[PDB]
Amino acid sequence: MQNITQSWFVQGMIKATTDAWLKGWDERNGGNLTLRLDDADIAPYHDNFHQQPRYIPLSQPMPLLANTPFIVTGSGKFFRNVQLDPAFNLGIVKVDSDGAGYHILWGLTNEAVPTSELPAHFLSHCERIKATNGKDRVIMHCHATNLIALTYVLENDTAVFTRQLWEGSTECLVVFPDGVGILPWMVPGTDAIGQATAQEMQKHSLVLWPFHGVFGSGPTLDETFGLIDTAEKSAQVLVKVYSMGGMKQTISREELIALGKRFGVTPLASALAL
Amino acid sequence: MQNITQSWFVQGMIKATTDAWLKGWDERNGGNLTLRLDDADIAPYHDNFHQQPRYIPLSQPMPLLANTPFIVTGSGKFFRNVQLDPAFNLGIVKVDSDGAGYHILWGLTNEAVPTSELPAHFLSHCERIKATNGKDRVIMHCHATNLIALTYVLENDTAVFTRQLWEGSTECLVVFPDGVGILPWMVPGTDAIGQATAQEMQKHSLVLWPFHGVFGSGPTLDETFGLIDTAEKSAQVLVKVYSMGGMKQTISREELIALGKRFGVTPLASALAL
Amino acid sequence: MQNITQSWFVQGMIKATTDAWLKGWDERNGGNLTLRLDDADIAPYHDNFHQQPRYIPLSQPMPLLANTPFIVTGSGKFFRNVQLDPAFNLGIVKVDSDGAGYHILWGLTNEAVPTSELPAHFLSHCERIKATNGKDRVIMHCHATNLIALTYVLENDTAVFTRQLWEGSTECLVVFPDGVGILPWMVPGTDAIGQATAQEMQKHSLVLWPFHGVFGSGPTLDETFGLIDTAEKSAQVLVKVYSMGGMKQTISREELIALGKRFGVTPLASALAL
Amino acid sequence: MQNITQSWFVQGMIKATTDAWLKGWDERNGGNLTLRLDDADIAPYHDNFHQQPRYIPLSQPMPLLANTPFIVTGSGKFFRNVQLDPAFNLGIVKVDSDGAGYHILWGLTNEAVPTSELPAHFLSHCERIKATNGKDRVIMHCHATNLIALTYVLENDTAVFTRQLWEGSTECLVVFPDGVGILPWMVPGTDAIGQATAQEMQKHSLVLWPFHGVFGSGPTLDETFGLIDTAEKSAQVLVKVYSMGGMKQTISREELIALGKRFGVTPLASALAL
Amino acid sequence: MQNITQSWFVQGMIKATTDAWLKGWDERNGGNLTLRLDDADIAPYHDNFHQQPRYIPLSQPMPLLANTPFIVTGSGKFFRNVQLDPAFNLGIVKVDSDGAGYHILWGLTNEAVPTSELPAHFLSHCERIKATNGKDRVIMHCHATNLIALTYVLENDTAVFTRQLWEGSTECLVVFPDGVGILPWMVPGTDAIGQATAQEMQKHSLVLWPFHGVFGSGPTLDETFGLIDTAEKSAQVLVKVYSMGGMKQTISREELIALGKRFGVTPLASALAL
Amino acid sequence: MQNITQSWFVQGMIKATTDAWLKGWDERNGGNLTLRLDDADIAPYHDNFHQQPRYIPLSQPMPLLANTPFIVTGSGKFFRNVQLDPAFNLGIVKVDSDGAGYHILWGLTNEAVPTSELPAHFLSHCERIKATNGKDRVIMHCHATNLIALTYVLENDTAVFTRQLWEGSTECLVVFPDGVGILPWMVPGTDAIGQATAQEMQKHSLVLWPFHGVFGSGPTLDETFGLIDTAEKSAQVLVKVYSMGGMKQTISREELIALGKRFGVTPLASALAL
Amino acid sequence: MQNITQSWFVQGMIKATTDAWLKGWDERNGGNLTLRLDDADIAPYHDNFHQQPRYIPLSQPMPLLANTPFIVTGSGKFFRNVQLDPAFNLGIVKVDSDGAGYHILWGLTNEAVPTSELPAHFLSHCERIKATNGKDRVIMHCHATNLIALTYVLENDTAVFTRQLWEGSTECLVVFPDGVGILPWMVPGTDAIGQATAQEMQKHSLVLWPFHGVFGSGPTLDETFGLIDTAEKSAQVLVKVYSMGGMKQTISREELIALGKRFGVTPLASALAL
Ligand SMILES: [Fe+3]
Ligand SMILES: [Fe+3]
Ligand SMILES: [Fe+3]
Ligand SMILES: [Fe+3]
Ligand SMILES: [Fe+3]
Ligand SMILES: [Fe+3]
Ligand SMILES: [Fe+3]
Ligand SMILES: [Zn+2]
Ligand SMILES: [Zn+2]
Ligand SMILES: [Zn+2]
Ligand SMILES: [Zn+2]
Ligand SMILES: [Zn+2]
Ligand SMILES: [Zn+2]
Ligand SMILES: [Zn+2]
Repeated sequence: MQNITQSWFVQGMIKATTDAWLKGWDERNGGNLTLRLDDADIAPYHDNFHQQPRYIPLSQPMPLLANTPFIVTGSGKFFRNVQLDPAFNLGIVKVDSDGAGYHILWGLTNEAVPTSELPAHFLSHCERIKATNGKDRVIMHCHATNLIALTYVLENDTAVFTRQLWEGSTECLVVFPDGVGILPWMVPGTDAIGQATAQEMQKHSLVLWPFHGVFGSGPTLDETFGLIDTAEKSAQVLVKVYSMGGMKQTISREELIALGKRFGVTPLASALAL
Repeated sequence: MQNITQSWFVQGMIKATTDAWLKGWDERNGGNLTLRLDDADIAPYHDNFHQQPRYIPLSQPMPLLANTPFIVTGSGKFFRNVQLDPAFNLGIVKVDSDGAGYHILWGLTNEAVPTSELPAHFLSHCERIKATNGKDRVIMHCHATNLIALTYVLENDTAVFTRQLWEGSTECLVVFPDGVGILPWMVPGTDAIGQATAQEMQKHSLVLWPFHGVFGSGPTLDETFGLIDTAEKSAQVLVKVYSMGGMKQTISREELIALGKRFGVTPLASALAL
Repeated sequence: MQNITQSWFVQGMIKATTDAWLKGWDERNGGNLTLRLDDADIAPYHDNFHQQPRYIPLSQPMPLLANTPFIVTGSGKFFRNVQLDPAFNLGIVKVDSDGAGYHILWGLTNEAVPTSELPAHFLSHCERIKATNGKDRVIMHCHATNLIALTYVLENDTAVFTRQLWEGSTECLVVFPDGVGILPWMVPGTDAIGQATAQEMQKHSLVLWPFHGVFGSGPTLDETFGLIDTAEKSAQVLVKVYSMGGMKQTISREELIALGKRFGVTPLASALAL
Repeated sequence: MQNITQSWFVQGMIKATTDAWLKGWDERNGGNLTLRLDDADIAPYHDNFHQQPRYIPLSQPMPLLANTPFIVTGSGKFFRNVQLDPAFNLGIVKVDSDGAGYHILWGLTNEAVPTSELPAHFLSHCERIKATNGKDRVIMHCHATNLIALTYVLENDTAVFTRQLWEGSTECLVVFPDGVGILPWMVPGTDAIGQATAQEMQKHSLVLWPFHGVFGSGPTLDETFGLIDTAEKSAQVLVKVYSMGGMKQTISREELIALGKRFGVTPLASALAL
Repeated sequence: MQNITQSWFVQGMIKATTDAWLKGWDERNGGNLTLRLDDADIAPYHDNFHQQPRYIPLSQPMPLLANTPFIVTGSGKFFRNVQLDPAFNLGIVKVDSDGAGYHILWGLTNEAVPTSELPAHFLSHCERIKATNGKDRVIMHCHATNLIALTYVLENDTAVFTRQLWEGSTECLVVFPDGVGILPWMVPGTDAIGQATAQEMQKHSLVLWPFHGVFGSGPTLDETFGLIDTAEKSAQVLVKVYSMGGMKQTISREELIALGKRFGVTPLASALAL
Repeated sequence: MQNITQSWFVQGMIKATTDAWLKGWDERNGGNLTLRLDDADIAPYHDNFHQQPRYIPLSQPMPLLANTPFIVTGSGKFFRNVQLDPAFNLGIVKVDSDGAGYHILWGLTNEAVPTSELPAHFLSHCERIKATNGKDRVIMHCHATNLIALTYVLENDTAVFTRQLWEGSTECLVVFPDGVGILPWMVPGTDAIGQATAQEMQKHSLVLWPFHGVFGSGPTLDETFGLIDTAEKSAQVLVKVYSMGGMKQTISREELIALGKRFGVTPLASALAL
Repeated sequence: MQNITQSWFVQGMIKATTDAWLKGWDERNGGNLTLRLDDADIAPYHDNFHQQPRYIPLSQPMPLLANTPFIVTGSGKFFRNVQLDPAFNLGIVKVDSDGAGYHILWGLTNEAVPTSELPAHFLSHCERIKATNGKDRVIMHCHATNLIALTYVLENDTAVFTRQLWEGSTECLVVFPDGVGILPWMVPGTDAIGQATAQEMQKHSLVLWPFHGVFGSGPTLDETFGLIDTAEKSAQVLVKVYSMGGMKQTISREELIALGKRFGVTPLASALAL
């Protein structure tokens, strides 16, 4: 059938990129988003897919992702432009039967390498699928401004950074009890940064890249966007607070402890111990 | 009749949540809003309400609210999404004849506990109704950013905080002469925080939760939103001022005194005395 | 998930009713439309359905329709109004496990008998499902104006009426080779008219009710609407032609024969023989 | 409060005039519509009404309409223009305490006689209120094209005209069982035509003015518009039928009888007897 | 200043052409409209006008139109397209100081003869200005469909044609008491047809061109459009009536007489006498 | 005529208030705007004005403003709401023949004192008219955020404040060479603050109220808004600069001198001398 | 043909100015944008261009730009207003056959000097065309806020400023490896600043004007806007960082080196050496 642009998932992709562009998080082509779909999501639209789609092999096969469809932003595409031309800026792809590569069924442009960052996403989808028994479906990278700024002034240490972020808005502890993972700065678009981020994604829905940005995960687009927005709201508040000379008072350790108990979550111990 | 979504009060709910999302005050599901309606408001739409609505008993009955209808945001709902699907994100409810519980007449989703925060709102509506001879109709919680930030650097003291806020924009004294109430940080969603906020609401239209957010009241959605926006505008200005090294000059006590006299309001004495 | 109104099938229902209102075919509450859905269509929206939906038993069970979901216009609803309030004017229903009745999962108003015409539709869906090996999914009734007018002047005879309609636009023969079924006038909303229409639906995708309107079937909303529009376009042309004193020339029998052969359809013999 | 233009009843007025303009029924300033409101409808908008409104006395007081508010089209206003400037083209009025006259609370322009046709409407509202125990609230005049045309060729006789209209679409008998009232042509805007129409309105929801137009009544705007549209749809079909040389077959008397019995209405006897 | 497209008079031009395109009256480039403006209308927009505008001399000077501005449709422009590109399809022009020619201040395209029909319009504006003491400001030509059709079957005689049109809707007599002027068919775009139409415009706001269309005048765009629409509504009704075999009854002479008296107009005697 | 809401000046009022609300400058009812119109602007709309308008006398007559019309925001109105209901939130007024008072011709609500701040505006319009030979037409008050913040940290001295603002963006000197006037804090809405601001307006298009906001003037809405936006852009940059520890380098006096010479303006000497 | 406003390049101009206005970068008339087009871009619209266009000679001819068309913002035009009236605020121009001057084919207003800044743009287009073998087509000036602020606190030295900007977001090095050029403050609109900027444009796509703004270049509007937005995003982050007391850690020299190698760019040596 027609109107694929108005499908729930193309509409959701437009919402999340547009929202992020409006937040100031995705200058130029900075940012990427992919969403894991089910065959039944795309089946009504078969009509629209190439009879002979482009195939791109993967360097490390991912059999966990076999026969799995996704919608994704193209590499080099601007979040700002997605609402204006969804088909030019998004692609629907499907991993083949042994996960040795993927076919581009719909969307995007005719270049060599329209989805350069997709191998890195796939690696992280795998870890998140194992970590959550198949609940996580989204991987989102953006350049969340205050979170970036904090990476120049806070210790680049999971425990220290998580603790400040929890302190900066009450609900953070409940939204990311497992804390934010962190990496040293690394060269973007490399195997190493892909593998290293995926390893952090084993124990974190949210990972910081210092002097660059954030990488997050969730079961739905709303939940992923809302995770990033919550930590970035904290960061925004902390930037103000530090800029005014630092905390005179804050949430105390035993207050953070009682928060986790009431909401039934177990907070990252290292961050609590501070 | 049909078009309930276009009714004055569903349209007002969409306006206030949308406005607050755009201000940056309601990340994720952070925020709640309820508005007290009259039977005549909803009577034309009876057509649309469940013949057998869900009933939720209250832990402490509220006979002052007997047979009273309200429109409300669901728990877990995102302010951002209200404009996109008013019926999914809002509910119309009605307190039964002895105020022992409430029925969900319209809207929201099918979960256990679609309106978790409504008991706390009701407690505060009661106090505001007594405090204003029935003029206040709205209770609004949001995460007003600069007000949050100030809770890490200013003394958490009604008099001190009120005085800075009055100084930060001229008209604040006239808009909230009774000052802002404050509480210690407390675990959200608990009886204690509900009761404690309601007790502050006896003498304040506006109450701060440190490291979390604000809770405000008013006769209309515009007036409530406009109360919060005014104090948050002050806070925004103060964040700048403190960040530049503090006040070199400001509104003086006897200037604040003359302001209250000209506009016919009596300002919180403790705040004036500073 | 939210945005059920923007789902492909609610959007399709709005398109088809709106289009028909604009054609002049559905004055007041004249007209009905139902579309057979699959479980996977509505599964993403489960969120929105009543935990305790209304049950309406059927007078004659239909086990062929067991566990089958549909979207439908309410009885008494105006096609014109569907675009303005989809949820008030449409309902999603699901036939129970032995086809003894149906539950209203979503939409419509709180009256006794919100879907009076649904038993008649179901009977015809059954015949169309058997007749097409499960391809037909839509049943649509509207008051197609020129087709109505022709029922006062043409012989109320399948063969005669089909032949004029084929002659009135070239492509009609290919679109409905099996011809239009016809009934004597009967009292609307009765078992008899329901059963009699369903019996015509055994051999026809399109059935005339003299002095009243048309009843049609198809695999998609577009195809059903387009079937009715094609026969009503023919009728419109014939009204003009008869009004100008009748045909001086027309499509000849052996031309209609060659048409069926080229397009690979076998035309109703009785209509060809004229 | 503000947004009176978006109130349910101003929105309904815009819908009904716009719909009628699109049907081709209201050239120039041809047509008028008034809707009886309740005090509670306009009470939220008091804010917007003149402190010293214009008063227009009535020639014959109507105490049945005492203290009753209405929304109305201005005299000389074009249906086409209502959607473009609701406030210029509509007025809200209120009949005083002994029904000796009315005040214009809102809308319309500053001329002498902005609502020339309102006395005639009021007379008919009175009869319809008595005739329906207060259910009818709308009086609508438009120049329904095919109904006008039929007044040059059919006998200007209630029984004869009603019978043709019933025959021209099946559901007409059920929608107006009491038939259409008719008057001789009379000079428009006169007491006589006002009184004479009101007298027909004692026993008819729908009244024909030969060579001019129709005058109808109903409990809601949708129901009134839908009554006129149904009879005008019949007329449209009959114009076609007569233009093709007349009925070869039609609905028979005993078929019309069975229709009234099944739907529980008693049809105008004189029309049945034909 | 900017936004000239949103000025009242460009907006009015878009409304009237668009409305006429939707009525079916202006296929292709069939139709023309010009509106006489005042200097104060265009003065705020001076900003937008060519410093060196194109000058087109007139064959017969019109000193009555000296220094007078107008907005106009270009020759060869499609009514349908005006809403899509007002500036391409409309022009603002101004007659020079002794009425020997006109300058194109704004709009239209760069061809030889962008306003071919403007001399003919000007001649008719002159007569209408003299005839109405300066009240008429619009000249509008369109191909009103039923009025065209009637020119093949009715006597091409002012009195006969006026009388049928008055009979075809009650209010026609009041809207055009002076009747419709008529001409023999003539070759379009010629001096003769221009002069002959202007001479009819001495005593008529509305003039028929047989087998072609209508030419009308009024003080405002609404009033002119509404004059044409009223006579074309009559014609539409008469086409139906004649098509059904002619009038069985109609408005009688003494009824038409009483109509003119009540509304204070003196009807064309020749038409009354029939 | 109708469509007054779409007139150039109501549209301009909506643009300027909406723009200012979006900038964050007009919380609640904070802000006021008035624009001086000409009789010819409102003359086409006479149709819409009260036959008996409300009269409000002035305490000090202003014969310079005799017979002068203005469009204005109501007191207590929210800038945010103007786009939603222009007529509720704006008023058109006209000063009587000896400038002893004004009549409200259109718009606003029915209270005592719908335009409380208009006397103060009028006083300043007078001074600006004398100061610019009748070129200035707008007076605008808003709570420009960074300009407010700077009033707590910079010396409240015309010369010092002007100099920083010139330094903070290159073009400021050219946009306001005469500098910004300043007052001590004063109680708002008083004669004294009205008179004192008007006296500053003798030599300044822009005046600061410490701890409150700004008051500016210009020949058009765009030019006034653009003056305030330019100084507030400077302030925004300075807030950043001061917050980072102050200027390391800046525009030098002799650079500011050369700027004024090149653009042909004479800069406030006191500010240059610093 | 018509619809020139909807052409790809007028639509692109509206997008880029509107986006920049929304970013807060173009107060009042601050900013300019020009885009080099090809003859084939404008050829379909020839229809719309003046038969006798205004000619403006250049002071220094530019034969490299001979016969070259451009679309441009007018001098004195507000970025904010472009979306509201593209034709008033943009112009299409074409350089004559020996590059001695240019003709204004379309758009803009009738003043002396509608494009004051175009000579300066042309000089820079020339250098960018030589520098990139004809790939660059855009020159854009705006007042990027955080970049302006940084010019008061950072050393005004290409190497130092480039290095901070690279450090402030990872991808900056890849987006502008050649670094940002800088000039001393100079008087705007002068030959000297025009020539000096063009000389920087020999080796830089991006040039800072201290205390004023930025001047950038690119092959497309998106790429140019995205270059400025990227450096301004860095600046925004640095303002925060410096405001919080400076970097505790950052991207290291050998990390910046490895970045350039991986992406295949050679970074400005002077900036690397720091
Ligand atoms: Fe970790
Ligand atoms: Fe207190
Ligand atoms: Fe058959
Ligand atoms: Fe009767
Ligand atoms: Fe004549
Ligand atoms: Fe001064
Ligand atoms: Fe350089
Ligand atoms: Zn990145
Ligand atoms: Zn909260
Ligand atoms: Zn039917
Ligand atoms: Zn009428
Ligand atoms: Zn013509
Ligand atoms: Zn103020
Ligand atoms: Zn500049």
